[PDB]
Amino acid sequence: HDVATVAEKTKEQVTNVGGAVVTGVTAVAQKTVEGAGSIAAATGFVKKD
Amino acid sequence: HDVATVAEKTKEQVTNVGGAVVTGVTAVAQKTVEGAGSIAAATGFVKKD
Amino acid sequence: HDVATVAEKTKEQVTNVGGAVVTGVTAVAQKTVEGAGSIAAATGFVKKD
Amino acid sequence: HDVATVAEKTKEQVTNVGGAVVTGVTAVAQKTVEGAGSIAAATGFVKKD
Amino acid sequence: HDVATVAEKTKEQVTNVGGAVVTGVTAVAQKTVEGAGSIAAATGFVKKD
Amino acid sequence: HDVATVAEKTKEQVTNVGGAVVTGVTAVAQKTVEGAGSIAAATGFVKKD
Repeated sequence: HDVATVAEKTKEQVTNVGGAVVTGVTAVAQKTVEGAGSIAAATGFVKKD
Repeated sequence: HDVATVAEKTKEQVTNVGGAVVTGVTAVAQKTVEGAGSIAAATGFVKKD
Repeated sequence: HDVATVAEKTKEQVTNVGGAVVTGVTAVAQKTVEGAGSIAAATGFVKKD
Repeated sequence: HDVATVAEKTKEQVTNVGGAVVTGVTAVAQKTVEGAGSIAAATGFVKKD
Repeated sequence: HDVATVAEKTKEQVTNVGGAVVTGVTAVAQKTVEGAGSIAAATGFVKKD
Repeated sequence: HDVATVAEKTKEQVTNVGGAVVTGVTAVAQKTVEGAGSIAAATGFVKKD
């Protein structure tokens, strides 16, 4: 509707609506993931039906 | 509806609505994850039906 | 509707609506992912029916 | 000289001599490291002159 | 000289002499490293003159 | 000299002499590394004069 990100003299700013936003550092190191229907290393992530 | 992030002379600011936002540092190191239907290392994450 | 990212003298800024945005550093290193219907290393990610 | 790792029916075993060995899980997440000549996140590590 | 790794019915075993061995999971996520002559994220690591 | 890795019914085993061996999972995600003569993300690593 009326979402807003208002400022001045900033560095970073985000306004997501209903999705996914990834803007940072990340590191994953699996070694073994078993089973079916398994999410292993998901960072920014939405999911429905 | 009327969500808002209002300031001045800032550094970081976020306004999520209904999703996922990741803006920080992260590190995961699994070694073994068993079973089915298992989420292993999820950082920003929503989930439904 | 009326989404907005308003500032001045900034460095980075994002306004997603309903999708996915990836603007950061990421590193994944799996070794073995088993099972069917498994998401292994998804960074910015939406999903429906 | 006469270093030795002797056993039976074991799982893990290591015999380092004078170096570095890393065989475990680790996770580091800095955010800001300042200064010169600084070691930030070192896991297995020797150092001389 | 007479270094040795002796066993039976094992899983993992290492015999380094004077170097570096990395056999484990690791994850590093810096964001900002300053200064000159700085080691940031070193896992298995020897160093001389 | 007389270095040795002796076992039976094993899974992994290493015998380095004087160098570097990397046999594991790793993930690094820098964002900014400053300065001169800086090692940023070194995993298996020896170094002299």
